[PDB]
Amino acid sequence: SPVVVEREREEFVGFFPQIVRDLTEDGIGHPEVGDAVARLKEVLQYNAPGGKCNRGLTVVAAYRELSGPGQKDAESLRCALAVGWCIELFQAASLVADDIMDQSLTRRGQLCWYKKEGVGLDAINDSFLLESSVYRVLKKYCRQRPYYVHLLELFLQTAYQTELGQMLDLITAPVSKVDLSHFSEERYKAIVKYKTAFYSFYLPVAAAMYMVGIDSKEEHENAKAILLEMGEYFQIQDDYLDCFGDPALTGAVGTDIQDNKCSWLVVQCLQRVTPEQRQLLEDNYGRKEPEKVAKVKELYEAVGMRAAFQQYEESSYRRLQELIEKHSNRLPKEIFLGLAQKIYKRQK
Amino acid sequence: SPVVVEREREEFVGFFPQIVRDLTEDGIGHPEVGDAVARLKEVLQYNAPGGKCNRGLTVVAAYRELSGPGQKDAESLRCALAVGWCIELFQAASLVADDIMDQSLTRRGQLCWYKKEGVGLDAINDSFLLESSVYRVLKKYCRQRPYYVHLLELFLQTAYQTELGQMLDLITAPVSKVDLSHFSEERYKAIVKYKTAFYSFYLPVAAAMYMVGIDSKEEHENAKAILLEMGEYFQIQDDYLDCFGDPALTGAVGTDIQDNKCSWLVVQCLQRVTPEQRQLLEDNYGRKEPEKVAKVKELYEAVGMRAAFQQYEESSYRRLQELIEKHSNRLPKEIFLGLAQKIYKRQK
Repeated sequence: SPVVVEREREEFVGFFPQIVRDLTEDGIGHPEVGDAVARLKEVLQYNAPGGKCNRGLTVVAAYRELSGPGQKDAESLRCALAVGWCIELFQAASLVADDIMDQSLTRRGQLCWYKKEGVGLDAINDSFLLESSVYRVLKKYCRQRPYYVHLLELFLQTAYQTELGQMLDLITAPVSKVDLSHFSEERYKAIVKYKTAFYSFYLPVAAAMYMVGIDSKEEHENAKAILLEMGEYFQIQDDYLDCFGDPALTGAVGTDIQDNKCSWLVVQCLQRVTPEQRQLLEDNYGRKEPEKVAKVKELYEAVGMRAAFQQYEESSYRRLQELIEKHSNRLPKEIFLGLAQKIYKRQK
Repeated sequence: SPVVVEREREEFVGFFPQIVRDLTEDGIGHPEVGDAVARLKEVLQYNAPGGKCNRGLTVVAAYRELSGPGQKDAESLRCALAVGWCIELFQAASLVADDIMDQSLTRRGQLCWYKKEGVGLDAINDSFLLESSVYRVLKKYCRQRPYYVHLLELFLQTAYQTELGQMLDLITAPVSKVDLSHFSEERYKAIVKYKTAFYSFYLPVAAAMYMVGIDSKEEHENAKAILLEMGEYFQIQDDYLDCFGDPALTGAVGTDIQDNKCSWLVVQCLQRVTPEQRQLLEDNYGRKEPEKVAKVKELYEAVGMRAAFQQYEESSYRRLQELIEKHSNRLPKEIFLGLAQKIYKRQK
């Protein structure tokens, strides 16, 4: 529901300064480090805010579907928000780093933090601080709570998992050289499982689970199961909406495949190929040549990926509705649905 | 004692593969991420090992001075080592990053990991993984131990503190522009308090304190007090031994002040100056010009820093022997001494 979804939406956003005061307020006037904490504010404000928040929001919603009448005090509700901005600072720490290693230019419609003159390679250390900001906020909100260690272990573990998916990516599709040898489906599914799925789906729900006390191992596994198919499919749909999409498109409906970006479409091409066609690609693909690009998509339409998407889309839903069944024994399905109802949109 | 000091020394080093198997063994054959964990091994082996180990060693020694007959099982002893290699992986995560932001060339007599062809800016993510390796090892060795959360909180907090000292540094002495305006004593003392003191002295001892159960807040403060003067003085002596030293010098007795490096010597010059002399510097200092450099040190000798070092040296010892008193009420002085007996060497 708009009315509700929005309300939650706005309560989240409106909480940012708070996290901001948290992180810096007392640091701001320190006779020693005050200068540092002062640039920290800037980094925080430049980078953290401004995305969609779906990720952090997912926590709040989840706790709301999980908590009982008992646990809806205002305090509890603030931790949910706090714990929410945590995934939000986590992701920002990512993006910053990631922009340097991709030598990107823009993000969130801003110029990449590293590109800001005077900054540069210092952003290397800023993503580090953004990272520890995450643990500062938990110590501040969750320190005396039965689930503190779990959250700490939760965040840390996913940090690792995602860094490997990042690592995988970085090896597979090196941003200064084409080579489509390494573009396998297992590898794509694997780049996707670790670089975003874990922190984008599982993490948010897993945090609300432990916060209501569901620490059952095999309950984190029922969760991990459904959620990870969601996340995979989510990646895939982005990839699709990336080139074959437009109508109402989530702001910037621009692109990239000039940056030899290993995507499901690409992988799906390589399977419906001919050595010749492969060569069509092999050469061109990963190019910032207007004409070349166009041809590349001729290729995709040439092979009809437009169809395959709808083919895949039509399966993911199904598998989901089951996986819910196989996995929503103990936890409220409303969660997975809600989550799902805003993922599956489809756009062709 | 050589016999003992060495023994501990060698027990530490000989434990590395172990940490190494820990971190990767099961990652090595994963159908999904195996490739990643495999490069992780390389990163670990390239970077972690090979320094002096004083830092990690300090833990082992400390626990040995702290534990009672009860806690000297072999298991306990392994955690001390494990917990030791942790500061060692912590520092490596640092150095890697730091080499990129200084655009350094060499380290530990190896070529900087980022400089290795094929690597590059990917090292950005490798220092991240080196970082999470630290928390992997604690979860593995300390997870079911009364002091687990403290250690986790300990490491995380210092990670932050040091990142600010790094941040301070990066702003003060920007590696592509001279400006000696920002070279204050309070700032140097502050760059030193956060970028190394905390993780190089306090962290090791603080980890052995909590491991024997000394979690008393004001006992971490008695510790923090003495140790931080040690660390400061340690920095200062390096700075000194940097230019005015040689005889037996800890391997490479080369240099840097070509990289406009904010050091105690420099700061100490600016105080014994003349606007003219300041100009001698202002221009030259931070140069990779054979002749220029020489002149710079004329300046330091010109002003006689050779004397001031010995002046300062002669105070640090004193203040120490007191600070021990003011602070070694509850904890064994042997610790601070031992620590100290291998710091104060002096070299002129």
